[PDB]
Amino acid sequence: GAPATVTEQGEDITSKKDRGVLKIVKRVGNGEETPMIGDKVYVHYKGKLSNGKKFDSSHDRNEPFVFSLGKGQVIKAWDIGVATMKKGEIAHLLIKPEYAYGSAGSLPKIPSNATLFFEIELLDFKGE
Ligand SMILES: COc1cc2cc(c1OC)OC[C@H](CO)OC/C=C/[C@@H](C)[C@@H](C)OC(=O)[C@@H]1CCCCN1C(=O)[C@H]2C1CCCCC1
Repeated sequence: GAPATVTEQGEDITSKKDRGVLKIVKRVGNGEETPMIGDKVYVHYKGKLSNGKKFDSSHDRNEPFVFSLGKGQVIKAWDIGVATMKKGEIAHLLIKPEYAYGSAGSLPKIPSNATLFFEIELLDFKGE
Protein backbone atom coordinates (compact mmCIF):
# COMPACT_ATOMS: atom_id res chain seq x y z
CA GLY A 1 0.00 0.00 0.00
CA ALA A 2 0.79 3.71 -0.04
CA PRO A 3 2.90 3.74 3.17
CA ALA A 4 4.98 0.67 2.33
CA THR A 5 5.73 2.25 -1.06
CA VAL A 6 7.03 5.24 0.77
CA THR A 7 9.15 3.21 3.19
CA GLU A 8 10.58 1.28 0.29
CA GLN A 9 10.93 4.03 -2.41
CA GLY A 10 10.58 7.40 -0.70
CA GLU A 11 13.22 10.15 -0.45
CA ASP A 12 14.53 11.20 3.02
CA ILE A 13 13.97 14.93 3.17
CA THR A 14 15.30 15.51 6.66
CA SER A 15 18.43 17.50 7.30
CA LYS A 16 19.72 14.94 9.75
CA LYS A 17 19.00 12.15 7.20
CA ASP A 18 17.33 10.08 9.90
CA ARG A 19 14.47 8.89 7.67
CA GLY A 20 12.00 10.81 9.87
CA VAL A 21 10.19 12.35 6.91
CA LEU A 22 10.05 10.41 3.64
CA LYS A 23 8.39 11.70 0.52
CA ILE A 24 7.05 10.47 -2.79
CA VAL A 25 5.76 12.80 -5.41
CA LYS A 26 2.55 11.24 -6.71
CA ARG A 27 1.54 14.10 -9.03
CA VAL A 28 4.00 16.56 -10.46
CA GLY A 29 2.91 20.24 -10.21
CA ASN A 30 3.44 23.01 -12.70
CA GLY A 31 5.63 25.95 -11.89
CA GLU A 32 9.09 25.87 -10.36
CA GLU A 33 8.70 27.87 -7.06
CA THR A 34 8.40 26.08 -3.76
CA PRO A 35 7.21 28.24 -0.85
CA MET A 36 9.18 30.08 1.80
CA ILE A 37 8.93 30.60 5.51
CA GLY A 38 6.07 32.94 6.22
CA ASP A 39 4.14 32.10 3.02
CA LYS A 40 0.43 31.56 3.36
CA VAL A 41 -0.25 28.06 2.08
CA TYR A 42 -3.40 26.37 0.81
CA VAL A 43 -3.70 22.60 0.78
CA HIS A 44 -5.93 19.66 0.57
CA TYR A 45 -4.87 16.61 2.50
CA LYS A 46 -5.75 13.33 4.04
CA GLY A 47 -3.87 11.82 6.92
CA LYS A 48 -3.99 8.60 9.00
CA LEU A 49 -1.96 6.75 11.65
CA SER A 50 0.27 4.43 9.64
CA ASN A 51 -1.66 1.39 11.09
CA GLY A 52 -5.16 2.81 10.23
CA LYS A 53 -7.35 3.55 13.28
CA LYS A 54 -7.73 7.47 12.93
CA PHE A 55 -8.23 9.48 9.75
CA ASP A 56 -8.58 13.13 8.90
CA SER A 57 -9.18 14.99 5.58
CA SER A 58 -9.62 18.66 4.59
CA HIS A 59 -12.44 17.46 2.29
CA ASP A 60 -14.26 16.67 5.55
CA ARG A 61 -14.42 20.50 6.17
CA ASN A 62 -15.33 20.93 2.45
CA GLU A 63 -12.56 23.58 2.41
CA PRO A 64 -8.81 23.83 1.91
CA PHE A 65 -6.56 23.87 4.95
CA VAL A 66 -4.60 27.14 5.14
CA PHE A 67 -1.59 27.83 7.36
CA SER A 68 1.54 29.94 7.56
CA LEU A 69 4.53 27.93 6.48
CA GLY A 70 7.50 27.41 8.73
CA LYS A 71 5.94 29.00 11.89
CA GLY A 72 5.36 25.64 13.60
CA GLN A 73 1.53 26.00 13.33
CA VAL A 74 1.77 22.45 12.03
CA ILE A 75 3.90 19.47 12.86
CA LYS A 76 7.61 19.78 11.91
CA ALA A 77 7.32 17.31 9.05
CA TRP A 78 4.75 19.51 7.34
CA ASP A 79 6.94 22.60 7.63
CA ILE A 80 9.72 20.52 6.08
CA GLY A 81 7.62 18.62 3.55
CA VAL A 82 5.27 21.26 2.23
CA ALA A 83 8.26 23.52 1.64
CA THR A 84 9.62 20.98 -0.87
CA MET A 85 6.43 21.07 -2.95
CA LYS A 86 5.38 23.02 -6.05
CA LYS A 87 1.89 24.36 -6.78
CA GLY A 88 -0.31 21.59 -8.13
CA GLU A 89 1.94 18.85 -6.62
CA ILE A 90 0.53 15.91 -4.71
CA ALA A 91 2.81 14.14 -2.34
CA HIS A 92 2.88 11.25 0.11
CA LEU A 93 4.70 11.71 3.35
CA LEU A 94 5.51 9.10 5.92
CA ILE A 95 6.60 10.53 9.24
CA LYS A 96 8.31 9.12 12.35
CA PRO A 97 7.11 10.39 15.77
CA GLU A 98 10.07 12.75 16.17
CA TYR A 99 8.67 14.94 13.35
CA ALA A 100 5.09 14.61 14.53
CA TYR A 101 3.78 14.23 18.12
CA GLY A 102 6.69 12.34 19.78
CA SER A 103 6.18 10.14 22.83
CA ALA A 104 3.54 12.33 24.36
CA GLY A 105 1.20 11.88 21.37
CA SER A 106 -2.08 13.85 21.48
CA LEU A 107 -5.39 12.27 22.42
CA PRO A 108 -7.82 11.31 21.17
CA LYS A 109 -6.42 11.40 17.67
CA ILE A 110 -2.75 10.43 18.27
CA PRO A 111 -1.11 7.72 20.36
CA SER A 112 2.34 7.76 21.81
CA ASN A 113 5.13 7.43 19.26
CA ALA A 114 2.81 7.35 16.29
CA THR A 115 3.98 7.21 12.68
CA LEU A 116 1.74 9.29 10.39
CA PHE A 117 0.94 9.18 6.70
CA PHE A 118 -0.41 12.03 4.55
CA GLU A 119 -1.38 12.75 1.00
CA ILE A 120 -1.00 16.50 0.40
CA GLU A 121 -2.10 18.62 -2.49
CA LEU A 122 -0.45 22.03 -2.69
CA LEU A 123 -3.11 24.29 -4.10
CA ASP A 124 -1.48 27.65 -3.84
CA PHE A 125 0.77 29.89 -1.75
CA LYS A 126 0.86 33.70 -1.31
CA GLY A 127 3.37 36.07 0.38
CA GLU A 128 2.77 37.28 3.99
C1 LIG B 1 -3.55 16.50 17.18
O1 LIG B 1 -4.83 16.91 16.71
C2 LIG B 1 -5.16 16.84 15.39
C3 LIG B 1 -4.41 16.21 14.39
C4 LIG B 1 -4.86 16.17 13.09
C5 LIG B 1 -6.04 16.79 12.74
C6 LIG B 1 -6.68 17.56 13.72
C7 LIG B 1 -6.31 17.52 15.05
O2 LIG B 1 -7.05 18.22 15.99
C8 LIG B 1 -6.48 19.43 16.39
O3 LIG B 1 -7.91 18.07 13.58
C9 LIG B 1 -8.44 18.63 12.38
C10 LIG B 1 -8.15 20.07 12.71
C11 LIG B 1 -9.34 20.93 12.60
O4 LIG B 1 -10.49 20.13 12.79
O5 LIG B 1 -7.06 20.27 11.81
C12 LIG B 1 -6.38 21.42 11.85
C13 LIG B 1 -4.91 21.17 11.79
C14 LIG B 1 -4.33 21.23 12.97
C15 LIG B 1 -2.88 21.34 13.23
C16 LIG B 1 -3.15 22.59 14.17
C17 LIG B 1 -2.10 20.16 13.84
C18 LIG B 1 -2.72 19.70 15.18
O6 LIG B 1 -2.22 19.05 12.90
C19 LIG B 1 -1.09 18.90 12.20
O7 LIG B 1 -0.09 19.51 12.34
C20 LIG B 1 -1.16 17.75 11.19
C21 LIG B 1 -0.67 18.30 9.86
C22 LIG B 1 -1.70 19.21 9.26
C23 LIG B 1 -3.01 18.51 9.15
C24 LIG B 1 -3.51 17.96 10.45
N1 LIG B 1 -2.49 17.16 11.16
C25 LIG B 1 -2.68 16.06 11.93
O8 LIG B 1 -1.78 15.65 12.68
C26 LIG B 1 -4.05 15.43 12.03
C27 LIG B 1 -3.97 13.95 12.37
C28 LIG B 1 -3.30 13.16 11.25
C29 LIG B 1 -3.24 11.76 11.65
C30 LIG B 1 -4.60 11.14 11.66
C31 LIG B 1 -5.22 11.80 12.87
C32 LIG B 1 -5.31 13.32 12.66
